Amino acid sequence: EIRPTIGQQMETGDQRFGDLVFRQLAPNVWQHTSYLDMPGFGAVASNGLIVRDGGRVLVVDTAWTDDQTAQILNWIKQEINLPVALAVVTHAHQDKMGGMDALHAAGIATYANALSNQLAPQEGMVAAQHSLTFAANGWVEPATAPNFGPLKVFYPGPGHTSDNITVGIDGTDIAFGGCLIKDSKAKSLGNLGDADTEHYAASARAFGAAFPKASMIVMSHSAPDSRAAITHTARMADKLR
Ligand SMILES: OCc1ccc(-c2cccc(O)c2-c2nnn[nH]2)cc1
Ligand SMILES: [Ca+2]
Ligand SMILES: [Zn+2]
Ligand SMILES: [Zn+2]
Repeated sequence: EIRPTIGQQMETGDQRFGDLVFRQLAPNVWQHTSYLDMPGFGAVASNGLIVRDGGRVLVVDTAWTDDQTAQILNWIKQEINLPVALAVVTHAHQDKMGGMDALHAAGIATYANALSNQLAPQEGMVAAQHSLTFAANGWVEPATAPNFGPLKVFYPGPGHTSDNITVGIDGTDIAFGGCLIKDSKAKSLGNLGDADTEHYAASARAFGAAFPKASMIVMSHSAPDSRAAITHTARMADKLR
């Protein structure tokens, strides 16, 4: 088994597929996990989502690499055998956007915050092909998110990065905090190199208020948790202000 240095371990309910791990979270939602083997450190796990919406599939976040992302597409083909309509990527960092080329080669429409697309070159990423824009209260402008089905995109404010976005899964009790949210037992807020330490706490709380009835909080670097992930993240961030 892959025992990452950072990120959750493999537990019962997990399926190893190639270099990745998949975990079913709901009848129509799965978590993908991929690993970056860092020099002198070991593997760092990162999570995204796969959502079935009738006769199509929707993806949230790439894996760290193009090859790993192609493996996600192979898993979908094997296990679901439905086409991927679109992918939403949650900010311009390698764990979320490192595999854009694999999505594009597959002909999948990609979406990111306009700011993520603007930052992508400096961050060493390939931009998504479509830009999401947001209202003053953080909700996505619906005309920029056409045919998103159950994906409800929310920009909570600057936190882990200035561009980080979040996604609620309508028709479920799941919401995805990406890298903004850390689990309820987290020791740190992770890599703060690109973070907005002033606004982080309010952004974390804004994500909780946007999806007030989501009981299963999915995040990039821990297993799914309760709403205490939101509260605990915000309390850690209160110390940065
Ligand atoms: O404390 C656990 C932990 C520590 C570091 C990361 C991380 C690693 C590389 C790039 C990164 O952007 C990150 C990162 N993502 N979210 N927060 N830090 C992730 C999780
Ligand atoms: Ca690439
Ligand atoms: Zn990041
Ligand atoms: Zn991350």
